[PDB]
Amino acid sequence: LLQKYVTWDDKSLFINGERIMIFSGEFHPFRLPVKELQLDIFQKVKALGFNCVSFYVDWALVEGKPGEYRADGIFDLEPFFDAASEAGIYLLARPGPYINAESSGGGFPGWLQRVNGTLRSSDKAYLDATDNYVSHVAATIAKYQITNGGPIILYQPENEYTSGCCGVEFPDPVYMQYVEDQARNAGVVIPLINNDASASGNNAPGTGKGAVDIYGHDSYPLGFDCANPTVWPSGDLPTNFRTLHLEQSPTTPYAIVQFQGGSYDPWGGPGFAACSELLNNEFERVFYKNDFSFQIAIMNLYMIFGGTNWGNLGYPNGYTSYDYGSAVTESRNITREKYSELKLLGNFAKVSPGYLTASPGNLTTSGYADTTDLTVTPLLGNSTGSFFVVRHSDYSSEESTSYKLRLPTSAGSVTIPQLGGTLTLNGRDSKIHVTDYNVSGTNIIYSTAEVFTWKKFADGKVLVLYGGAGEHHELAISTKSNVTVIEGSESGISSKQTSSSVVVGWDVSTTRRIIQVGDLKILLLDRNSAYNYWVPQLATDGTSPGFSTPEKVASSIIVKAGYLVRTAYLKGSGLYLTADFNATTSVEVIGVPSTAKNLFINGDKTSHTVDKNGIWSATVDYNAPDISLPSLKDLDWKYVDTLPEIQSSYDDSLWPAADLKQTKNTLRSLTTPTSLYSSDYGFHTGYLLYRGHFTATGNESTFAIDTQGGSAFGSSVWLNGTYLGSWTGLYANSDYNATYNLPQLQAGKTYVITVVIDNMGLEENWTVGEDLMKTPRGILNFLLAGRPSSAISWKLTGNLGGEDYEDKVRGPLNEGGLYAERQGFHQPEPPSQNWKSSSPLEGLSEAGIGFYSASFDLDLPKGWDVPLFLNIGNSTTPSPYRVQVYVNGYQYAKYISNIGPQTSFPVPEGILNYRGTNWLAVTLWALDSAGGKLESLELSYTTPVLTALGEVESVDQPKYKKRKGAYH
Ligand SMILES: *[C@@H]1O[C@H](CO)[C@@H](O[C@@H]2O[C@H](CO)[C@@H](O[C@@H]3O[C@H](CO[C@H]4O[C@H](CO[C@H]5O[C@H](CO)[C@@H](O)[C@H](O)[C@@H]5O[C@H]5O[C@H](CO)[C@@H](O)[C@H](O)[C@@H]5O)[C@@H](O)[C@H](O[C@H]5O[C@H](CO)[C@@H](O)[C@H](O)[C@@H]5O)[C@@H]4O)[C@@H](O)[C@H](O[C@H]4O[C@H](CO)[C@@H](O)[C@H](O)[C@@H]4O[C@H]4O[C@H](CO)[C@@H](O)[C@H](O)[C@@H]4O[C@H]4O[C@H](CO)[C@@H](O)[C@H](O)[C@@H]4O)[C@@H]3O)[C@H](O)[C@H]2NC(C)=O)[C@H](O)[C@H]1NC(C)=O
Ligand SMILES: *[C@@H]1O[C@H](CO)[C@@H](O[C@@H]2O[C@H](CO)[C@@H](O[C@@H]3O[C@H](CO[C@H]4O[C@H](CO)[C@@H](O)[C@H](O[C@H]5O[C@H](CO)[C@@H](O)[C@H](O)[C@@H]5O)[C@@H]4O)[C@@H](O)[C@H](O[C@H]4O[C@H](CO)[C@@H](O)[C@H](O)[C@@H]4O[C@H]4O[C@H](CO)[C@@H](O)[C@H](O)[C@@H]4O[C@H]4O[C@H](CO)[C@@H](O)[C@H](O)[C@@H]4O)[C@@H]3O)[C@H](O)[C@H]2NC(C)=O)[C@H](O)[C@H]1NC(C)=O
Ligand SMILES: *[C@@H]1O[C@H](CO)[C@@H](O[C@@H]2O[C@H](CO)[C@@H](O[C@@H]3O[C@H](CO)[C@@H](O)[C@H](O[C@H]4O[C@H](CO)[C@@H](O)[C@H](O)[C@@H]4O[C@H]4O[C@H](CO)[C@@H](O)[C@H](O)[C@@H]4O[C@H]4O[C@H](CO)[C@@H](O)[C@H](O)[C@@H]4O)[C@@H]3O)[C@H](O)[C@H]2NC(C)=O)[C@H](O)[C@H]1NC(C)=O
Ligand SMILES: OC[C@H]1O[C@@H](O[C@@H]2[C@H](O)[C@@H](O)[C@H](O[C@H]3[C@H](O)[C@@H](O)[C@@H](O)O[C@@H]3CO)O[C@@H]2CO)[C@H](O)[C@@H](O)[C@H]1O
Ligand SMILES: *[C@@H]1O[C@H](CO)[C@@H](O)[C@H](O)[C@H]1NC(C)=O
Ligand SMILES: *[C@@H]1O[C@H](CO)[C@@H](O)[C@H](O)[C@H]1NC(C)=O
Ligand SMILES: *[C@@H]1O[C@H](CO)[C@@H](O)[C@H](O)[C@H]1NC(C)=O
Ligand SMILES: *[C@@H]1O[C@H](CO)[C@@H](O)[C@H](O)[C@H]1NC(C)=O
Ligand SMILES: *[C@@H]1O[C@H](CO)[C@@H](O)[C@H](O)[C@H]1NC(C)=O
Ligand SMILES: *[C@@H]1O[C@H](CO)[C@@H](O)[C@H](O)[C@H]1NC(C)=O
Repeated sequence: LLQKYVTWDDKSLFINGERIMIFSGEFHPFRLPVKELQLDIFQKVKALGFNCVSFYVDWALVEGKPGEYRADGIFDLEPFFDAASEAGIYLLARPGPYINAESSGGGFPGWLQRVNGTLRSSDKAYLDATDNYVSHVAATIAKYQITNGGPIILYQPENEYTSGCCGVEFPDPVYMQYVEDQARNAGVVIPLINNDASASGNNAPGTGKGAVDIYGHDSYPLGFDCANPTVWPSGDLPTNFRTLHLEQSPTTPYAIVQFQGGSYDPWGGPGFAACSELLNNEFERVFYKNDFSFQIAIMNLYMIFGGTNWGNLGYPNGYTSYDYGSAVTESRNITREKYSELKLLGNFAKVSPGYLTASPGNLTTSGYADTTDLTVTPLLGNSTGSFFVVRHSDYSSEESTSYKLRLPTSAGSVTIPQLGGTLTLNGRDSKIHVTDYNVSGTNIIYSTAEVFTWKKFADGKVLVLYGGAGEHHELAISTKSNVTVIEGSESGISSKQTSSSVVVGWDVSTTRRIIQVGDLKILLLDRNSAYNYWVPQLATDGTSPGFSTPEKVASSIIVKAGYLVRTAYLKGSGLYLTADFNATTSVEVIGVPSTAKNLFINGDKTSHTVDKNGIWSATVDYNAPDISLPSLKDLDWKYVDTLPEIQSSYDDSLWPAADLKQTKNTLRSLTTPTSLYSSDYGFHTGYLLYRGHFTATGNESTFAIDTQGGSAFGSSVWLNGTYLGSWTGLYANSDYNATYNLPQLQAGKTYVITVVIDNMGLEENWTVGEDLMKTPRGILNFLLAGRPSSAISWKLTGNLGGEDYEDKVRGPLNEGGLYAERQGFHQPEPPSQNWKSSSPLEGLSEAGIGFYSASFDLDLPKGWDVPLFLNIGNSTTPSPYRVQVYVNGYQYAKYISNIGPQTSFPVPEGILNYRGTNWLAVTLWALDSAGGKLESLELSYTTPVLTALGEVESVDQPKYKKRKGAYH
């Protein structure tokens, strides 16, 4: 419509007039705020065979103060976009304004709790509130569209606009049309795509006002039961997605904008390791090939890399880690087998244009395979090839199943295997068998083994096939030439030549075989060996791979290596590879250009040999250096009391008064004389402190109080210095009604009730009209028994300044309301020389909150990517306590001893300074009259990786500076 660079038809997108299958991964820049590591992820995604990344922008992080848009430094989208371009990865931009995303407010800033109108509706107050954010974020996106030479090809307005309640005329076409117009008015001309939470047809082309350009929906078919990772429940495998697609949006390519790539894990859950097991390689091969059986043309995996909910950006139900059990782990490693398996499918899609021009049929339990225990879904082409997706009919089956195929080809129907034996499907696996597969003019009549990749080089053609262990396979090629085995044993390889073809049968082996048929070389691999192959694009003009255009795909090389191959480029007589290694690694290059004489790996000339088939070989030795990490318990820990409020000398006269007679919160009307909702006073994040002043009569007995912080929150209450008690918290409770006995009080004396409340984050707003994001935080109800409720005059604080937030570098969410946070002591070089010496391992002897500070040095070597972890012990059932850890001012750990499950906290290079000084600030809150302490506190690492990554620059780490506006 509005530009010629990205168009579509009923089958696929076109980019500059060429069909492409968009295979994408979800990656959120605000969860990895280090620009060099963003590039690392993009390159790891490109190495899967993927061509796109989908991202959210978090409004809450970039407009913490209403009217002040700030997407600078660590929140700057421009280096993220340049890193996508450099990696050769297109982008799907999803700026919301509502994003959900397991984030605080679902993206909405806390100040939306004061908006007089329904969130995500036509109400003018809501739409006005979004205008400054969208005109800024969409203008930045506009500048980096493909129409302006950037990477961004598609735009998503809103997020899962799918269910309404409570008087909203859902779906509101005026609402969606306004949201789409905002983006258009900011210069966005690329196609708009939506993400219906289920396949319900909302906003599809043809629905009139508020229709998007391309209809997308989401799917998490296997669910989120991470505690039972081997259980695949009955009927969870979708079978009707093409049927629903033809009914709801037949004119647009079939698109799943969020397909399950992992799972969330709540406070108290089984842990993200368990989620990786549920959504593992078996899940991918069965569920993702099933999506291929519907001829999906835009597929985005949520998440490909999850990262971290640092600095309180997460929603209340989640904890610090957002690992998500995804293909790329929270610590950026690609060890999980699901990565290597996904790489096989991504590379298959990258070289198979006939996939998008075929004609999909219904699944069948007969006609293609000779057992009803198997299901085959055909994608049939006239001359462009056909595809046959095979799985067990009972998709959860772990049975080993023998079968024969009867397939249609351009040379007629064929019963496979022709030369004898049977095919095998071992349990939770699925195959894409191919017929009339075009390898640059050479016709593969059929292959039962799956295609990984193929290329045409100057000196011939190469095709790479694989199968699982124990399987027999067969292929046929249209040709007059015979077959010869050119590498590996001739055993288990049977052949037959006809007048117009050669048939070849083979058993899968751990040892590679290479056969040759005319100018085609065919590598015959087992799955586990195929995991070690890579297909980098080969740059001749520079060093960057470029986007996956048909030309740059065709000129790729095949590299057998280990952990990672990032790039390849040719320059003069040098073949340059960039790669990473986690072990001593044999490197083989196939398709070396004729002009190349020398092999360089990561800048360094590397000796190579050339075997009889023209394959260059080399070795990269892995010899890890001594990684020396300091013992955190032995540091020079300085302590300060971070709850001075409970001492009688404390003067709170500069605190904001909690004296508002009316709330601006439309969701929940006041049940106290004044509002004690934190967001009414601009406080949306971290720990909240309330102080209630009263004069005693002498007859007081009890104080009852309803506190609300969200799932797994806690609160503690003191009367002057006297500890009344705590709600220690449960995932099940987002609020709690406590009743405390007071000590005997003195007539006419003044007292202060101090209340500490853990704000776990603001709720999401999934159902339009329910306004759940407005769920307040703080005190809902109180009663000083026998006294009118107006007896207590309340003051409060959250982060210092509230919406006039102090740390513009680290963003509006990072810090909360504790004394030591308000003073800025969590930053590098706090004024701690004369503070008491005490360690968090010594801890507290009564209920309270202590603040601990120490520095340490790292001297880790260059050229090594070393994932570092911060560990808090939990070997025995603990007393109830809560811990935050700030690393160079960035909150990178939130720990609740009694709820869990996280004890291991990754912290990226860039936040940590690998050749320099680092600062740890630790708050320790004992919700127990006997106090508490850490069992252990350790810094650890996992496998160092010899890496091609450039220098990781430290992010801005503003040091401590005295604050004018503090209560002091
Ligand atoms: C450097 O980077 C590298 C990446 O570039 C990285 O390599 C990767 O490492 C990861 C692990 O970190 C690998 O992923 C695991 O792979 C395991 C091995 O299975 C795979 O490989 C075999 C063939 O290879 C083997 O055999 C040779 C010897 O012949 C050895 O050289 C190999 O080391 C390997 O041997 C191991 O496994 C044997 C048993 O299989 C053992 O006898 C032996 O002692 C070794 O432990 C294939 O046959 C496998 O295919 C079969 O199984 C898969 C998966 O189940 C099926 O899908 C397939 O159809 C075949 O049947 C397979 O490819 C896996 O065992 C391991 O599996 C599990 O963990 C994941 C979670 O991570 C789960 O999804 C999965 O369900 C499995 O869960 C079990 O294990 C975990 C504990 O780890 C439990 O939580 C869970 O409860 C469950 O345990 C229970 O069930 C099991 C039943 O059999 C059994 O363990 C117990 O009975 C138990 O009760 C996982 O997938 C990855 O493949 C590597 N990738 C590459 C490219 O190499 C390397 O680590 C990095 N290095 C460093 C130093 O950092
Ligand atoms: C790629 O990225 C991944 C994400 O970043 C990353 O995975 C994370 O890795 C860290 C570090 O390894 C994990 O933290 C550790 O978890 C250990 C417990 O989990 C284990 O328990 C089960 C074993 O049956 C399994 O569930 C689990 O395996 C599963 O998960 C694997 C992924 O990790 C997966 O591959 C498997 O297939 C499977 O699904 C796993 O085995 C935990 O033990 C460990 O804590 C110890 O180590 C810390 C660091 O040194 C110490 O500070 C800490 O105190 C613990 O050490 C002490 O306790 C141990 C108890 O046995 C002893 O072994 C130690 O020697 C030590 O002993 C002292 O203390 C004892 C009391 O505790 C006492 O008894 C002793 O006398 C002594 O005083 C740590 O928490 C994290 O969970 C992973 N995160 C996720 C999301 O998976 C992965 O590693 C990356 N890979 C690479 C190569 O980079
Ligand atoms: C340090 O080590 C200590 C000692 O081991 C660790 O302490 C243990 O920590 C466990 C995790 O917090 C804790 O188990 C939990 O205990 C409560 C008991 O009431 C229970 O609610 C928990 O189970 C639910 O919640 C978790 C998530 O927090 C879910 O993963 C789980 O499936 C359960 O979910 C159900 O309840 C939720 C409400 O909270 C619902 O949202 C959810 O949908 C689901 O609801 C269905 O089932 C309910 C009935 O079960 C029903 O009411 C509802 O209608 C639905 O049908 C979990 O068992 C241990 O008790 C605790 N042990 C000790 C000795 O203290 C500590 O965590 C470790 N610390 C660290 C840092 O790792
Ligand atoms: O990363 C998590 C992922 O969750 C996805 O939603 C999940 C299911 O797809 C969705 O059908 C289900 O819908 C729930 C809703 O989440 C709850 O608010 C509940 O009260 O009402 C609905 C019941 O049908 O929610 C699942 C998550 O638990 C999101 O679509 C996706 O964007 C992610 O957030
Ligand atoms: C193929 O599509 C539908 C799936 O809804 C199936 O029920 C039917 O047998 C086939 N369609 C027709 C028109 O026969
Ligand atoms: C096979 O691919 C070549 C490009 O290498 C193309 O010109 C030819 O038309 C293709 N043939 C078919 C039948 O798709
Ligand atoms: C093809 O190769 C086979 C097995 O190596 C051989 O026996 C046969 O004679 C060859 N075909 C022709 C036509 O020569
Ligand atoms: C309680 O604290 C206040 C000031 O915070 C102080 O003035 C008052 O005297 C204290 N009450 C008692 C009984 O000591
Ligand atoms: C919102 O203000 C409108 C007037 O603009 C008024 O009708 C309504 O009572 C107000 N409600 C709340 C909860 O603020
Ligand atoms: C606390 O009491 C209030 C007011 O009666 C009630 O509505 C709320 O549900 C209670 N909270 C819990 C967690 O039961």
